[PDB]
Amino acid sequence: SEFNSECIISYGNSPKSFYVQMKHNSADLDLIVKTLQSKEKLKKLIDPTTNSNGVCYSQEDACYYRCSIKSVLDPSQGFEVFLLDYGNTLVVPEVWQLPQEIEPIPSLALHCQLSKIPMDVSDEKLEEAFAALLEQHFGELYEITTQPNEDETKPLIAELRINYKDFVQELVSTVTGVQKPLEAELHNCVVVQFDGPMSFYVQMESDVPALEQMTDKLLDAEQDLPAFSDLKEGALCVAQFPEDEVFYRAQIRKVLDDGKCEVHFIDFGNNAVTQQFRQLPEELAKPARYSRHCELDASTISKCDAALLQSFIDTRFSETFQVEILATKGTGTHVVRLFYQSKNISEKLQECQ
Repeated sequence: SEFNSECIISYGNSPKSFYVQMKHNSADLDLIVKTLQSKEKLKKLIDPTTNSNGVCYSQEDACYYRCSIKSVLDPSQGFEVFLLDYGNTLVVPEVWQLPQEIEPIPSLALHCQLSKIPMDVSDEKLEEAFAALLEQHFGELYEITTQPNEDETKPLIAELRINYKDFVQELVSTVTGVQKPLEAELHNCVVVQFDGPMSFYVQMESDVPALEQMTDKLLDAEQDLPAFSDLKEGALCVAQFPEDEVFYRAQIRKVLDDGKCEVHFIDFGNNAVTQQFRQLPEELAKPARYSRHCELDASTISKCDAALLQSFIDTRFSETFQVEILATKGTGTHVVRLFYQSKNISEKLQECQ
């Protein structure tokens, strides 16, 4: 299963059936694609049958893809195939063999279905809204949590979250005209590390449970985690924090001389240097970070005295604030609007903050 993992929707008409690709596999897909641009060579499947997996060419996309025969048709027209790493379905005239490089990698497209779908809705409607929302986003990353399903012939049961909003909520909204509680645009959180309006960190109250769990699983499996050696730059792993003497998910920021490095705790959004390093299980590498990097929208940064701001936040370091997300930069940081007890920070500040 996947838990709060970052992904994208490769294919999908309705919320009752769609395909997702994990960012935590972007590495392998990158391989397939490239190691797939390798005409002269070829083959013909093992007496092509159902479930057989070979390759196929797309006139439309003008390229190859890892295939899978869904239906063997009259020779007049090839086969009905399922694109393994996308979820698409084409009718290719001819297949081939699976180059013994790629042959081991499993299909990278997860077949999902929203956990809750709006009762009493025509699919012409559902699919329209669905299609609308996917377009209403694109480029950005979704966050998914799955769980297998009873019927093995059905898609995985998934919960999608885009920009801290429940996908079905946005769905129901789009499907009914119905506008939406502006309160939905705000999200409770705490500022775990403030060092300027262009850069601070917060934890979403909605992620607190997940964070705790992660904190457990680590502690438990802590004792028996191998040592981390390849101290490259930006390499993930667990790493002990001095003042704490605990192991957290971290990323190497600056490799120092010694077996010492500066790491950034991606779950608590703070840095420190440590001697300890241990491998991070893939299981605990799927979930997105739990600390969120932020910067205020320009209008706010403008209307505010960098001075008071720092102070105010210091005084209430453990208090809950709320953030409205305006955009996510490429790096992964959010441009946000900050609020205190629902009043805009820039307003709260002017009148004895």
